[PDB]
Amino acid sequence: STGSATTTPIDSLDDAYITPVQIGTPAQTLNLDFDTGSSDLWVFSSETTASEVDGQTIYTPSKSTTAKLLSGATWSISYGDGSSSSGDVYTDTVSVGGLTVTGQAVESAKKVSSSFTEDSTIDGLLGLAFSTLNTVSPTQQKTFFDNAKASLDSPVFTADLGYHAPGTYNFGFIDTTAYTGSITYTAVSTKQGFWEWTSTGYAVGSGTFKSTSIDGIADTGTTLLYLPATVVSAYWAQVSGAKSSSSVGGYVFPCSATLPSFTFGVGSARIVIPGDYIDFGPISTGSSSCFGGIQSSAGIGINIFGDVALKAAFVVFNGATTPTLGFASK
Repeated sequence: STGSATTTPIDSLDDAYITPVQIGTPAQTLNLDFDTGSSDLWVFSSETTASEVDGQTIYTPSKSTTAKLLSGATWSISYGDGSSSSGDVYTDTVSVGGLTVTGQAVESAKKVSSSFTEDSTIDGLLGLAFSTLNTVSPTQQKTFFDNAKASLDSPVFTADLGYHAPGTYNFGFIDTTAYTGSITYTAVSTKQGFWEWTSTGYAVGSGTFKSTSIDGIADTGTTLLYLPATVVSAYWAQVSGAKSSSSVGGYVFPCSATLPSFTFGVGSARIVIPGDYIDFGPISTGSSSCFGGIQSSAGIGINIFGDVALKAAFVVFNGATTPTLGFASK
């Protein structure tokens, strides 16, 4: 089997991407944030505290003939940005882009933090990291990908995120028309439950490539590119007037700037992030200070190849017995 679904930015900045997902019988379509940095499929639901719902589409298990309470199971998750959610668990039929999993754990939110409430466009998350990170207790549950894997034509999914445009998540096949050149594969460590890999270096604009190992995670659920302070300083030093602002929470730059590109290494291959991808616009409405899309990972504890990086590539998440990651230009 295979699946193919379009993923669409939630706003003009590509802050996140939503992908329609069918849950239950008859289908209830919710728009979920596919997150390769976590491993829970959770949804706004008929159980979510009413004051914490503001415009989201909810899953109502009582209206699904295939929903079953997973008795005694609870979940609770906290994300890197400080947001969180928790609740109980159903199993139900879940389909993405024509690919169906029966008995998928669908984590129903009883509580969500303010950041989720405030984002009316995101009806929940669909985790695509390794199932070892799943938070369901006392019986840990598998991700949609892990459940689908055996049925897939090939044990892979791909992320093809757009810059200010829709893109695609495919399951079970590699669309050879979706990228240019060849795909370069690189080793993954699953020790922390992430799609963790080591970039071979970077360049800023037309500058020389610096060969240096940068361990980080491929994380579709993180907006920006978070790299070591040395690398980030080298980037922003090439932008007149750029500075790190503790009051704003990172590097800012004059909105009048033209940003240089940023290149990262994948083995001997190179992925180029155009400068425009690094512009996250005014820090507040009407400001002439703009927020940067490359930020320091210092104090996160891990480097994160988030959407800013991933949307510059066609990315293969290879879930074979020995997982690997592939990157191609596009």
